[PDB]
Amino acid sequence: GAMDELLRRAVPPTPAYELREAEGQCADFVSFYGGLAETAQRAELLGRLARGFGVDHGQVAEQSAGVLHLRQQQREAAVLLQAEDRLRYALVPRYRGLFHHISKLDGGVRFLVQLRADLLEAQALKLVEGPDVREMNGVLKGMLSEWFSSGFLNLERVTWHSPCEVLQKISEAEAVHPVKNWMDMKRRVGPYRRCYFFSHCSTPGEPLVVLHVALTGDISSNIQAIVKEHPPSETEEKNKITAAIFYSISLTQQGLQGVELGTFLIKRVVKELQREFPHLGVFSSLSPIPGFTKWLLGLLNSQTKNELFTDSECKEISEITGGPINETLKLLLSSSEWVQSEKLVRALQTPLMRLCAWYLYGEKHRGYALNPVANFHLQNGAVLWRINWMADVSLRGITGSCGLMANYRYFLEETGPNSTSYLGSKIIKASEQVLSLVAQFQKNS
Amino acid sequence: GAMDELLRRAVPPTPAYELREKTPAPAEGQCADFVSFYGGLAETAQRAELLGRLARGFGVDHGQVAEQSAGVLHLRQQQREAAVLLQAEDRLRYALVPRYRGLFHHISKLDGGVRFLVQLRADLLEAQALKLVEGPDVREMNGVLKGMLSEWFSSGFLNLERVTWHSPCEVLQKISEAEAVHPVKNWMDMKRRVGPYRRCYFFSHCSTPGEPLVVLHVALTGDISSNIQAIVKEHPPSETEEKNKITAAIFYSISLTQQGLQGVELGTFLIKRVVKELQREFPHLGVFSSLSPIPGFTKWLLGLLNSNELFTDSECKEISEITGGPINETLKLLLSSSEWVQSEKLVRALQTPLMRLCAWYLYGEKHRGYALNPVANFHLQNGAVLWRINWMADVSLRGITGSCGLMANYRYFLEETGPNSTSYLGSKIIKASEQVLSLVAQFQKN
Amino acid sequence: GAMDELLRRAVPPTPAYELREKTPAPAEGQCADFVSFYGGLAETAQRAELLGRLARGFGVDHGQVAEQSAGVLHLRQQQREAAVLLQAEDRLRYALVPRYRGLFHHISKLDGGVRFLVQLRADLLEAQALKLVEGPDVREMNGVLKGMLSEWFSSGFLNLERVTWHSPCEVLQKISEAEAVHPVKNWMDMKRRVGPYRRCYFFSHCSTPGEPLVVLHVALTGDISSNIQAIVKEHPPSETEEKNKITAAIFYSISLTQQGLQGVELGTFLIKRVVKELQREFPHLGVFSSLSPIPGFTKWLLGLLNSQTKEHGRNELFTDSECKEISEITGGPINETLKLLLSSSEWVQSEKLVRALQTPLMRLCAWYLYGEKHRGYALNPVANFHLQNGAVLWRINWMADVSLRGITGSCGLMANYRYFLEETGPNSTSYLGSKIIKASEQVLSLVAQFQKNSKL
Amino acid sequence: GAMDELLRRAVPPTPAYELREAEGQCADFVSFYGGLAETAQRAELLGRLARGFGVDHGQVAEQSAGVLHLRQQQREAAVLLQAEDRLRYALVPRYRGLFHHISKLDGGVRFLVQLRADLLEAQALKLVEGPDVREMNGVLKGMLSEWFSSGFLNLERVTWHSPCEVLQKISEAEAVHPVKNWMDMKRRVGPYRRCYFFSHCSTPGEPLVVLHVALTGDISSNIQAIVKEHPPSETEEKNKITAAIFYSISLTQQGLQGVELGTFLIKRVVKELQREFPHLGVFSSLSPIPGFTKWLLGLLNSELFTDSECKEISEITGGPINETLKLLLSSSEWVQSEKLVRALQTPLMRLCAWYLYGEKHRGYALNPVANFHLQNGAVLWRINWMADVSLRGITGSCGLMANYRYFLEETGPNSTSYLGSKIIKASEQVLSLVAQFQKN
Ligand SMILES: CC(C)(COP(=O)(O)OP(=O)(O)O)[C@@H](O)C(=O)NCCC(N)=O
Ligand SMILES: CC(C)(COP(=O)(O)OP(=O)(O)O)[C@@H](O)C(=O)NCCC(N)=O
Repeated sequence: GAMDELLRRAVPPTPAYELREAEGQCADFVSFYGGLAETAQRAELLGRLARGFGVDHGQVAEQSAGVLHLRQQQREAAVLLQAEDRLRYALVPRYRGLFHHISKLDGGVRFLVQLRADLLEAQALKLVEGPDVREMNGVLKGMLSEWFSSGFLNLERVTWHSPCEVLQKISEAEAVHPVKNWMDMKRRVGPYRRCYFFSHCSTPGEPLVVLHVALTGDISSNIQAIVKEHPPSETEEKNKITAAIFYSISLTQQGLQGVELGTFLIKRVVKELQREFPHLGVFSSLSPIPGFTKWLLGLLNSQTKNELFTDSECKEISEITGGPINETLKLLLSSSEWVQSEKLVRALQTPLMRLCAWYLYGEKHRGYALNPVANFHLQNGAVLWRINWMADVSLRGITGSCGLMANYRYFLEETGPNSTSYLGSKIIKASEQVLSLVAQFQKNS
Repeated sequence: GAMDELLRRAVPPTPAYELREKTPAPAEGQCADFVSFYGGLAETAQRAELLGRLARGFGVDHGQVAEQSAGVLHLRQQQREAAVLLQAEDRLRYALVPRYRGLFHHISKLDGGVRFLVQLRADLLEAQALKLVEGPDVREMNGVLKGMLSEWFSSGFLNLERVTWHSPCEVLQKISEAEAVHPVKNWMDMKRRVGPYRRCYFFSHCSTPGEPLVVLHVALTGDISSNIQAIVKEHPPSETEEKNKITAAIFYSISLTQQGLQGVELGTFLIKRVVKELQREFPHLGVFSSLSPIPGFTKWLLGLLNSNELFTDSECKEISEITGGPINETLKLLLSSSEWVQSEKLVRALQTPLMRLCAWYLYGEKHRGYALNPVANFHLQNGAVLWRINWMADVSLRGITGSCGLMANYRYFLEETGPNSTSYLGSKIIKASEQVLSLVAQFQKN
Repeated sequence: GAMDELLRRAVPPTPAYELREKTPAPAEGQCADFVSFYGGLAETAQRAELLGRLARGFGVDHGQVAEQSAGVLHLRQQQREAAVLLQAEDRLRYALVPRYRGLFHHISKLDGGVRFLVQLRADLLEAQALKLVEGPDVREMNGVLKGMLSEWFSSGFLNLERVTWHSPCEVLQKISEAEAVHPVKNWMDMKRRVGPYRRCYFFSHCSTPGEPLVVLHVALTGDISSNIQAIVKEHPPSETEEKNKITAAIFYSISLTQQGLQGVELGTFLIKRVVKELQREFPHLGVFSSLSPIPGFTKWLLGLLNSQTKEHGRNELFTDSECKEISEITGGPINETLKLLLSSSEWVQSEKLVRALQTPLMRLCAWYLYGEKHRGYALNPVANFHLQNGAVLWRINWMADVSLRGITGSCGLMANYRYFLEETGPNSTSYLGSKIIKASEQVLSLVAQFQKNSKL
Repeated sequence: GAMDELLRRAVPPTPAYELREAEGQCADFVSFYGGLAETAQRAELLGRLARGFGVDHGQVAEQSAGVLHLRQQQREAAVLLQAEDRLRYALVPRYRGLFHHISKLDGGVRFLVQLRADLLEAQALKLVEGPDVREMNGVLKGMLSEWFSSGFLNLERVTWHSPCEVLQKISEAEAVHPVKNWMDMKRRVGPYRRCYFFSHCSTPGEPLVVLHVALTGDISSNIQAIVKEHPPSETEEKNKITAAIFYSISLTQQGLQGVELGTFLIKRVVKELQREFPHLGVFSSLSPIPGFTKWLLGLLNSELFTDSECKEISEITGGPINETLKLLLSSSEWVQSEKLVRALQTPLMRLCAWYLYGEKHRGYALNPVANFHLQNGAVLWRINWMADVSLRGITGSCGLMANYRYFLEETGPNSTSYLGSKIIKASEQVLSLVAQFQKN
């Protein structure tokens, strides 16, 4: 009814072609979109926009034919090149014109970053579907990747000398591990810790992406050991800083996904630590495995009459849970109770670790590694270096991935080709420990 | 010879399509090599040839395009799902993006890249203006670079810095040097231009703050100014600005500092941003206009004075009675001399027709239907009204020569700037004052 | 004991007189040695003895004084030229400046000197308040140090820094720690105190900017506030300060950070400077007052509730009708009754009792501020401070502070010291020179009520 | 009529004694003093204030007697000490009360710094005389030395990145050598040059005292060599910076004289240069000799010249010695007559050596610039012939510039010896010229 009437007067028409080289129309769109409360409403609006205001498939098809018409006679660089530009133009979707103008308005880029986050949330919630939303997504992503391309991001460091607004924002959008009080946030940014972020050169002190670093002795195999420490406060001694551990890495603005913000922050933070500590050569993460429990629980099925446990392993389990294997585990593995029963913990060490190794290494989504965190560190050329048993005993941790945390190591002089091998050939570089667990798993499935 | 070699190992290769949203690792290295090399090239002619080599060899892949075009066509003959058609359309759109965009994009991320890219554009515009590189390929490459530079130098990427006497000397020296409309006389003068009743601003890129890109000088006044000398040659009583006696704001000088950014931006945001900026200090300030020169006027007159009507018989009889000679040999001489101004008798008689002639030159004379005069175009683009033509407005040697001492008033009406811009850009329409329209109507006689 | 030694090689020697306006070279070294040593002394009693040693041995040269006095006298017997008389007078004036002034002056120039000297004063005041150092010499030395410190902490030597949420955490932690009137509850609270409708300022020495000396908290309001809880326990709608709804400015906390600077300054500039500062942002803002506590009140009441008992149940502080009432509420005598429940902070629970205790307590408090004196200068320190600055003892507030701290210290009473921008100068003179207090009709009324029925 | 009427209602009376521990009266004084245009008017006002509002010589005499009355019976530390404080009080002049209060008002200390400069100028111009102005001077000086002691001054460095307001102020109150254009001021603060100043910690970027430094190869013997150079601009190479030469040292605020602002600027500037250039151990000034011409001319009234020297002079000037030289030595013409220059080399240099070394004002060294560097423990190290050819230079000190050297490990005792014992440390070159002069 309404919704459509706005779209038609807000989205400018596609200029003929010539006159391609609507200011007071944009404010009409932003004003309206802001006026909608429910996400469901923003979904229908973005959905209808994406549908009715894409390319003109007719003209695209016409200009395409016009290019082939010209390659049969091969005439001048000049006239062939215009036939190509006419096609390039027909391919420019109609909503791109709307975004392009909005961006050149006041609260412009801020609004578009926001809008995309609204679209990303509606996509994952299955409120918007089809291929017209997937296109609009990429268009916004492309536009955002040019305004937020590394060269325009300042690397800022967080300390206790930083503004309170910054510490609050860093703890608030902290999308990994909660902080318990101010008493703690002082420790988190204090000695033996590094908290770096990225801000746009336009808007400083406004964090886009946030990274947390633990300056340590060896590669950490536990998160509680970092979060719940009382780092001496005997000012950093360089002698005992041998490993840089990445423990929290989160986006503050969901609108900026797939813009490689994360990747560059790690890259830039390394060159920083390298400058400060010239005798530091061990760079690794202590990352979670989100979706592992959901994968395992899901797999505890069924009519694929899928064996994930040896004879010896199954008998031991059931003589600790009072019933069959599949129904008992399905119940308690989603309720975090199983941890206080130490017989069931020691029992579940070897198989879980082995299935976990497989979950990261063997399981694929388009051949890239289902686990999005795994894809992230591997894209960057990291090595799936070590799997750590009961490394995260916290509620989200236990029910999220049965307490399992993974170590993704960064070997500086081999990140570049590891990125290529991973992206080009779909290869995962894994340590002898991980390959052994994958080897164990190969004995049964 | 070797120029060719660098290009083939420096211009990053077009990635697969699936790996299109992900930067490959060697991109950082490959770019620095290009920057290193282009930097190493001293004489421009080499830079010009290399740019030619780039536009030719590293544009759109013509084979992949024709293929994907048949792709989209072969699918529309068998009405396939939108799911499929969009996919085939997208690969064609990606296949249409030229290879040099990757080079430019990957150079932007570098330690001094955006600066470098600006300097590169400057060379490409020079290489063209010196017929050193002709061709649609260089033309294609120019437009792609401009577009990229347009997003990196858009309002929201620029700071509005103010110059005062509290500003460092380094800064004042930069503004004096980059001064393009009316050169600064002495230091005692520079102090006046940033003092009481005068505001001086510049826009800097957020990434390189302090390095100016555009200098705007503003005169705070009681009316719409009509004489340039009346601004620069005024020493006020130094008494801190009487806020009450400020009716309007006049823009008397606008300088683009970097030739690399020629008409990438729009212009409006240079103005309307300085306006809000001023308004904060002077809430009740509501009148805004420029006091612009008319470069290209005197030349356009002399160019035409080769035959034509232009003057009345009564004016023809008069000029000659003042001078002593014919008219079409007379005017020709004293106009292309800057000496005619000395005879007040002559200054007065020349007034009516020159004003009339000028009024046509701005409003009637077009270049692809977009106003022949560059200054006019600029203000017209932004939505300014061709408000008033001024007689003996600039009596400096530079003014008399370039535009027979005439200066136009481009008046910005905060409220009507949007529609006025549309009218001018879309429909090629000029909003002009009654004072201007009157003179055009007078010209329309002969 | 080796204390003596350091003093004789650390306190710079009095220069000639001709070389009086020129610093000698070893002065820098000699001072650093004194700072080094005094710093090295851990237990206070040592610092107290060393200060005693200094005041005694390094004051005025009593020999040189008596000599120059005879000098000025021996010349006035023979009416010599002004040229000569002034010269002899000046040497006597110089001969009267004690030796420890040179020490203090030469320490001031040092890398951390003024800070050090403040801390030194704090010790000298402590050493006196603990009868650790008695005598006119320490009294002389105290007065000389105060005077020196008065010129270094004089408005024009202080910065006015503002605390907001953009300020560093280091700064917010310093303000939380140095909080002296109403302790800050939690961090979510600290954000509120420097947020919309609240201003937080401090004065720092120009030389050490960022190191605060005095924290002023301000509540931007629609009227003159009367309840402390109504300030701190308010969460506004966060909507950027509606400029229009701000009638007045209230000072709810004032904290002196360094005990070394106790009453060297005046106070006037602390207020009036924050005032001009505020006024710039809110031109049409014209009402100013503090919402101060009354520390030392409840104790003063209980103190009298002992020595000021009387015959057949009644006493000097209450009426018979009030005496009959309180006891009817409680169940017991009165002068044993009040004594107990007042020194408990539990009386507040009975609304019956809260109401009856009102009229007399307000009356008693009004005397305590306006009638009760200490060397004729108002017994209450907070009162003195605001009175000094030229503030009017504007209004006494009932159940103003219902916190456990408030009820204990001053039975939930809080006074309003109102600053009238215009009359601050005369009001200050009146208070300082003539020991006069400008008070509201609301206050004067209550004093007159106290006078009608209390010989004390 | 007025003047006196104001003073009486503005200057508060001296409180009895007890009540010693008038805010709206001060503004009445500052408002009025500002209202006066002529310096001549400010002189009469400061003169009358100084006269009628000093000490009460009566009470001073009375309290003095009361101290001697107490030492005949020697009673308690307590009661003797009060008799001393009562005397200390009577000695406090009445105008000190006015200044003390003014200082605690807004544009306070700024106003007092200004007022003293008005008094210093009126004193030197002989508008105000007597001993009551000399006392008021010292009072103001004492009050100023406590608000301006080293501890409260920030050391600021001037470069081309500095505000225009700063460069202008540095060139404007440049009280030694004029700068010709902006083109020059860039060079003056540019490479191989150091321009440092002092600002109060209250008012930053507001210069009180200004010092100029030339980063050089050896101790400079000419000012034109520094002022009129074109320092390479090939950014500083540390290898060729062996000597730090102080060439301009001037006060911007005349109100702050004798407050040792100068000394502490050098002391602090040294510790800075020492930090930046650890291989730098040669510190010296290239200072003028103001008042030398005036001394010499004065002395030609009416033998400072040997037989051989007099005959040579007169056979170059057309008349007697005293009247001829008196005329041309004050007109800077004598420089373009090279016969008269070479003639006047040896005697001038010798008389000049004496002027700095031998001539004394209270035994300290008449030349105030000489007293300055010597107070600091500097050595009168070298006299330089025709080192300042500029107009002020020639007519000021017949082109003579002197080198005051700073030997770092012996400045401390040289300061003591100079101040305590009135000794001047001079190099063998200077002692030789003094020796030459001793034959006269
Ligand atoms: C880094 C995160 C926040 C997203 O980064 P993003 O900027 O979207 O990466 P990219 O896809 O843009 O390259 C996320 O995907 C992730 O990997 N989070 C946890 C990683 C960890 N804790 O080690
Ligand atoms: C430095 C001058 C300007 C006065 O300084 P001042 O602040 O009075 O020194 P002080 O007596 O306060 O220590 C002056 O006495 C002087 O020495 N001038 C020239 C010195 C030089 N050019 O090297």
